[PDB]
Amino acid sequence: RTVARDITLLECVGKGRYGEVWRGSWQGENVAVKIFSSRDEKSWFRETELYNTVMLRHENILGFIASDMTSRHSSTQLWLITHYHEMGSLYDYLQLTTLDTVSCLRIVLSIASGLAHLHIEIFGGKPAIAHRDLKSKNILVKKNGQCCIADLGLAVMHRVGTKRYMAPEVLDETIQVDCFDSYKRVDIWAFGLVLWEVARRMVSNGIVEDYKPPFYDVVPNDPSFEDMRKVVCVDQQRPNIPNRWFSDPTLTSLAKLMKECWYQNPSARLTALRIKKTLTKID
Ligand SMILES: COc1cc(-c2cncc(-c3ccc(C4CCN(C)CC4)cc3)c2C)cc(OC)c1OC
Ligand SMILES: COc1cc(-c2cncc(-c3ccc(C4CCN(C)CC4)cc3)c2C)cc(OC)c1OC
Ligand SMILES: COc1cc(-c2cncc(-c3ccc(C4CCN(C)CC4)cc3)c2C)cc(OC)c1OC
Repeated sequence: RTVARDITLLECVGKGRYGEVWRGSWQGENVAVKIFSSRDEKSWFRETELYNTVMLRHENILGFIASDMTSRHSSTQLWLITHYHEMGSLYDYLQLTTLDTVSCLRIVLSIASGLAHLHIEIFGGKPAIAHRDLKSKNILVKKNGQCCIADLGLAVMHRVGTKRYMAPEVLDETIQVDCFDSYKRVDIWAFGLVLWEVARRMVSNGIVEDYKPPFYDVVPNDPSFEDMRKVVCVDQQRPNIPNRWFSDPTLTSLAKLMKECWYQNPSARLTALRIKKTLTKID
């Protein structure tokens, strides 16, 4: 039989230290192709090892298609091929868009749903998985208004995370590294930051905040590990909740939720399943 492997690369939709992401075509359908830098080969190996262990399938997890290694004259080429989401990243989308109550809740509940799916061990099933680099650039927006979580290159089953989103126990190096629940609690911290980024863009009473990344007001661009440790660990700062949120029942509830993802004590933080339940009871 014919195995039509050929993917056509059409347009570059992202370039970084990781490598590049392209919109490609396979058999008349868009696919996303991540081409890894030599610098980041371990991320390809880790995501490939995870998908060889468990074929995750969930509407809020970026859909796997293929992992390809191709021998070149003097190098190895590494591609990850996934579903393509033409609306792009949540980071991209929030710059560009304000939200209403329904669209804000649908975004955050879809992220919580993908995250709880990663975190839960299913017997018969899947191992429990922590993401370890959750952020708005690692979330894609789908046409149906839900999101999906991308990039399992740092994931752990039972490179460091983006410093802006690191939990206090990562920055102060107290994290219990032999305890898998520690990694779930680091993802919950990061989720709370994402929830804050999104909520800012939800309109209430004709008011909205401009898009800003977490801690925009207290650290530089490309903040150092020390910059983040001083804010998060030493001073114990948390993102600002604007007064205008307290006139809106949805934003009032989301402010409480994000506070319960940001406790200094990792074991006090809400679980992804508890976050889901709370979000289903808002509005
Ligand atoms: C090698 O590389 C790539 C291959 C493909 C691809 C193209 N046509 C057909 C296939 C196919 C799938 C599944 C079977 C099954 C059929 C049932 N039987 C009991 C076991 C075997 C056979 C063939 C594939 C996998 C796409 C790629 O990119 C999207 C590839 O490159 C990454
Ligand atoms: C990698 O990705 C894609 C692959 C394909 C594709 C191409 N040829 C053959 C297959 C296939 C056929 C049959 C079996 C099964 C069915 C019965 N079972 C009991 C055992 C064997 C598995 C696989 C597929 C899935 C299509 C895709 O899109 C339409 C793909 O996505 C881009
Ligand atoms: C985060 O991580 C990964 C993401 C993706 C991915 C999947 N669908 C779509 C995209 C995308 C498409 C289009 C735009 C822009 C371009 C045009 N316009 C200016 C606005 C929209 C942005 C982004 C991406 C980047 C794939 C990945 O792997 C294959 C990723 O790595 C795991």
